[PDB]
Amino acid sequence: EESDQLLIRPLGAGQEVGRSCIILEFKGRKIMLDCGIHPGLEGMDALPYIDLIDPAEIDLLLISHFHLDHCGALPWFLQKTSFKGRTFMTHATKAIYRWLLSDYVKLYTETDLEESMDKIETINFHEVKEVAGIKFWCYHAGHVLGAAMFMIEIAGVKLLYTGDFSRQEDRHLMAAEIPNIKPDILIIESTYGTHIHEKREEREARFCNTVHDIVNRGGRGLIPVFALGRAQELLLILDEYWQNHPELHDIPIYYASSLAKKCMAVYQTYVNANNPFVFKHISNLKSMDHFDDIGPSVVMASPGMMQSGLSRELFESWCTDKRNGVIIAGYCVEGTLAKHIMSEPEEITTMSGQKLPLKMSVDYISFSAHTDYQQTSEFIRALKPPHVILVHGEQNEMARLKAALIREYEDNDEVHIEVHNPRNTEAVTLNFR
Ligand SMILES: [Zn+2]
Ligand SMILES: [Zn+2]
Ligand SMILES: [Zn+2]
Ligand SMILES: [Zn+2]
Repeated sequence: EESDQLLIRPLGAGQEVGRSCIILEFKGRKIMLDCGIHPGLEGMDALPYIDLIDPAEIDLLLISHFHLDHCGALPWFLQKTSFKGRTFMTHATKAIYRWLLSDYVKLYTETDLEESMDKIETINFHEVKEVAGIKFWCYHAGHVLGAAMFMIEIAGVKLLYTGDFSRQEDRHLMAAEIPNIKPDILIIESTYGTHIHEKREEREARFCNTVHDIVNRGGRGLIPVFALGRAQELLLILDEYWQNHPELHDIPIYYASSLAKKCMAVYQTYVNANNPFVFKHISNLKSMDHFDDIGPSVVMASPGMMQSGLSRELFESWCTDKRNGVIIAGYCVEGTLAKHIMSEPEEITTMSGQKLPLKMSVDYISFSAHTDYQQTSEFIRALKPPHVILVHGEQNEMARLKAALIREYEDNDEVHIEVHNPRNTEAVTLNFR
């Protein structure tokens, strides 16, 4: 009566948000889940601790979605490394992939990015694929277009990895599915910890009212967002709000990003995963040089964290006027300017090194689309995994989620469950007969 030991260990996103990269080890098989970069770090430190292993022993690599913290390091791993296994991702994911990293570059060069394309295989949702002795398939994760939750089976043992997911339907995205096939192990995100913020209807109303308030008092409203993802949802909301308020029809809304033309084009190519994306009050803006910053307006510009680029340029030219305002709609990662601002600093530092007073208003209305405790608990209750591994949340939020889940099952339902809280590099060991 033998027993096989399964090993799970994060090289990134272990007790943190950023650079997701988790290694699975079972019966001679080695799997890597995601391969992104930490938005709050730079250089080689923004990468996961891949040095703890050698890329030549990794049979399979699965990427959940196109966000940089999940695939930002892929080109590097596929070119400048000794990796020779197979890599898979959703069709939409790969599509939106080539157009996201490029905008990010302007680690790896646009050449390294192209040399990657051919090393990445695609997979449809609900379709079994097999590599080495590994069977895998994916379910819709909600969150962003093409996002997936990968189920993996090896020797009868099943593990579901959620990547980032949302159980609440968007204005254009479907809610994550709850698989009927029960996993032995669940690796799940913990971004929001146990925090349960306003409902969608409330968040949208507050978002519109804040934007309205800013332009009404004569200010410019800045909304940092990466080219594709949540930005598309915000645009639908704004265009619709403007349509219902003609007094705003003379106030321009701009969608600014490099190649924003293909961003919408390629994005609509996958309507499968009236055309609302035919905006009547929004226009594309290529860069600061094509912008006549004349009067009040609203500008949605990347990068989402204002670490640099246009959103940062705009913020720097607008932060000293009380009439202006910025709305942060995404999860703020440590080390990020967007995160810092929300501290109410008296002044900020220009990329040049200048010091400017922060007078423009700063509002945080989250549209990052991650599950919350209620969704996560319901998710876990339906799947009933004996083992749960948390992997994409700040230390304290993750700790709170873990204690809440343990309390819910051990104390309340008086049922046995095991929740793991691995730090980067820390391994989790499980034995299957
Ligand atoms: Zn994400
Ligand atoms: Zn993420
Ligand atoms: Zn009105
Ligand atoms: Zn127990």
